[PDB]
Amino acid sequence: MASQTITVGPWGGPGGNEWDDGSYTGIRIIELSYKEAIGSFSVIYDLNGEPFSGSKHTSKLPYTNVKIELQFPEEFLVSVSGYTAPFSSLATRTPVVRSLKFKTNKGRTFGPYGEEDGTYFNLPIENGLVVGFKGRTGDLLDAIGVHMAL
Amino acid sequence: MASQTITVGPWGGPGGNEWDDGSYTGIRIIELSYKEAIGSFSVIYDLNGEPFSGSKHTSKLPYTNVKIELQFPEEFLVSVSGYTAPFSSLATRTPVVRSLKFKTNKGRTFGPYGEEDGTYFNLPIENGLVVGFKGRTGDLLDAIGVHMAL
Amino acid sequence: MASQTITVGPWGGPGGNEWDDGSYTGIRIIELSYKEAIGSFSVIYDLNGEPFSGSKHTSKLPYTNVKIELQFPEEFLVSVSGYTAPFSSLATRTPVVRSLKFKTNKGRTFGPYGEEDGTYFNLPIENGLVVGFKGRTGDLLDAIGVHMAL
Amino acid sequence: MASQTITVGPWGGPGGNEWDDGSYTGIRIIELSYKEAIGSFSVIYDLNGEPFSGSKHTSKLPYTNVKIELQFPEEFLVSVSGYTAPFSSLATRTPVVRSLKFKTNKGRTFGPYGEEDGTYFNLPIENGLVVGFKGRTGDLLDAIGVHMAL
Ligand SMILES: OC[C@H]1O[C@H](O)[C@@H](O)[C@@H](O)[C@@H]1O
Ligand SMILES: OC[C@H]1O[C@H](O)[C@@H](O)[C@@H](O)[C@@H]1O
Ligand SMILES: OC[C@H]1O[C@H](O)[C@@H](O)[C@@H](O)[C@@H]1O
Ligand SMILES: OC[C@H]1O[C@H](O)[C@@H](O)[C@@H](O)[C@@H]1O
Repeated sequence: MASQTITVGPWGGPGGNEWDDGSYTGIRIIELSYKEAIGSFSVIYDLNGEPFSGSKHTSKLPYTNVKIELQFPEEFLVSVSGYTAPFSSLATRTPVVRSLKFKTNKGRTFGPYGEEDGTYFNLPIENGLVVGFKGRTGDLLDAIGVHMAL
Repeated sequence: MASQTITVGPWGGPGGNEWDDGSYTGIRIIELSYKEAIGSFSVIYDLNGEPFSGSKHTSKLPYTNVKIELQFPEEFLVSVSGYTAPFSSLATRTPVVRSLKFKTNKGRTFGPYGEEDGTYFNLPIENGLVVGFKGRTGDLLDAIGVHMAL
Repeated sequence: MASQTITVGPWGGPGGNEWDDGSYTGIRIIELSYKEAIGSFSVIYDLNGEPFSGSKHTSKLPYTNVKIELQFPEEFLVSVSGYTAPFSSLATRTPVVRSLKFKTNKGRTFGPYGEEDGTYFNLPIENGLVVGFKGRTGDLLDAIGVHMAL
Repeated sequence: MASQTITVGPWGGPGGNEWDDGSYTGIRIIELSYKEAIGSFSVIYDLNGEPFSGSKHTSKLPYTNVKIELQFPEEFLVSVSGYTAPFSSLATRTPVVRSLKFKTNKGRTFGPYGEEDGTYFNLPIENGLVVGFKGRTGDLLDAIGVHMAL
C-alpha cells in the first residue's frame, strides 16, 4: 500500500462506525465536544506547514464545544490519556470514550473533558510525534487511536 | 544524534537506576522474575536475523523466574500492559512495576505476572513493532518503556 | 518541531529559488516540461488515499509538457535518475537539471526527458517509497531532491 | 517479517556473492582496501552506544588498507559516492566498485579511494543517517548499497 505510520490503540469499544484521518505532519487544532462522554472529535492537522482539515466526526448530541489550539510547531502533544466505559444512555452497553486529556511539551494541559469514569488509558510520548487520529463514532466517540511518527 | 525510534512510556516511578537497551530488529525472548512486583527484566532481541542478548536488569529478590519465548519472526507482541504502584516493603514509597502482561499476534497471553495493583497501563499496537525496552531498576523494576518501529 | 523524513540530494545547483513540497503518502502524477533541460516540475501526491496537488514550479519557457501517471498505489517509483550541468544562456554559472528519468516497479520507464549531458545522478530504491520532492526553480529546474519513507 | 529500513542501491554490478550487514544505530569505523578498484570492505557499527562488528568482506588481493574512524556520535556520514566500471584485470567484464569517497557533517572527506573510472554515483544525505551497508563481494567489491534511518 502507500506510506504508513506506527499506530497505537484503539482505546474504547467496537461501537459506532470506523474512521481514519490518516497521517500528516503534526497537529494544529483539536475540536471536541463533551458532557458525560466525548461526543464530537475533529482535527486541523499541519501538512507541510499549512493547515489541513480532517473530516468532521460530529456527534448529534447538544454537548459543550471546545477548541484546543496548539502553538504549532514548537508546541506539540506529549501525552493523550482518558477513560473508557459504557454510557447507559444507549441500547447497547459497549465502552466509549468518556474522557480525554492532552498534555504538551510546554506544560499546557487540556482537559479533562468529559467524565473521568471507567478504565484509564495513557499514552505518554517520550520521543515521537502524534500525526493523525483514527476512531469509531456513532452518537459519540466510541474509540480513539493515534498515528505516530518521528 | 545516533539513530532514534518512537518511544512511549515510561510507566512506573523515579526509583532505581536508568537503563535503556536501545533498539533492534524485534523480540525473541523476554526473561523476568516476579512475586509482589516485577523484579528482573531482560530481553533476547533479534538483530538482523540472529539473537542479540540485552543487558541484564536483574533483581536480587528471590522471585519466580519466567522465560517468554516468542516464535520469532511470525509471532510478535501486540500489547504490553501492566500495573504500577508503590510497594509498601521498600524503604521508599515510590511507584514500581507491580505487574506485566504480554499479548501476541497469535493470540497468546503471557502473564499477568506479579500482582495487579494500582494504576493500569496498556499499549495496544495496531501497526508497528516493539524493537526495544528501556526502564529503571533498583531492587525491583521501577519503570518500563518501549521503543517502536515499523 | 514537525514530522521529518529521510531526504536525499539535492542534485543540481544553487540557482533559482528554493521550494519544498514536503511529504505525503505517495505519488500519483508527475508533470514536467523539457527540451534541452527540465523546465516545469509539479506533482499530484496521494495524501491518505486522496489526491493532493503539490505547488506548481512552473517554467514560462515554451517546452514540451509530459504527464507521468502512475497506477498508485500498486505502481510506484523504484528509480529517479538524471543529469545535471550548466545550460548555455539561461544557466551559465551553475548546473541545472538537464534530464530526468523515472522507473517503476511494474517495469515502466518514463523518460529520459531533456538532454543527457553533464554529471549523472542515480537513486535506485531497494526499499522505501518516494513521498515528496524538493528543489529549486528559476527559469528552469535548477535542483531536485527527494523525501523518502517506509 | 520484522523491522526494516529504507535501502538505496545497489551501485555496481551483478558479480560476486551478495551480503547484507543489516541495520544498526550508526557507523563508527569503515575499513576497506583499494588499488585500481575497491577490494575489502567491512564496518564497525554503533549498536545502542557500543561497537558491533559487521562480517568481514575481505579481498585477498595485495591492496592498500584504510581505516576510516568517525568521531562517533557527533560525526556521521552525509555523502557516499564513487565510481563503477568493469576492471581489465578480471575474467568477467561486469562492473565493480572502482572508487569510494565519504563526506561527513564535520567537513571531513575520506577518499577518493581506488580509481575514478566509469559511471559516477552520488548519494547526498540531507536528513537521515546511514545505519548499514549491503553489497556484493567476489575477489573485489562488485556492488554497494546503503540502509538509512532517522
Ligand atoms: O456512539 C455510541 C453508540 O452510538 C449509537 O447508539 C450506535 O452507533 C452505537 O453502536 C454506538 O456504540
Ligand atoms: O527498585 C525498587 C527500589 O530499590 C531500591 O530501594 C532503590 O534503588 C529505590 O530507588 C528503588 O525504588
Ligand atoms: O533556473 C535557471 C536560472 O534561471 C534564472 O536565471 C535565475 O532564476 C537563475 O538563478 C537560474 O539558475
Ligand atoms: O569481485 C570481482 C569478481 O571476482 C570473482 O572472480 C567472481 O566472484 C566474480 O563474479 C566477481 O565479479
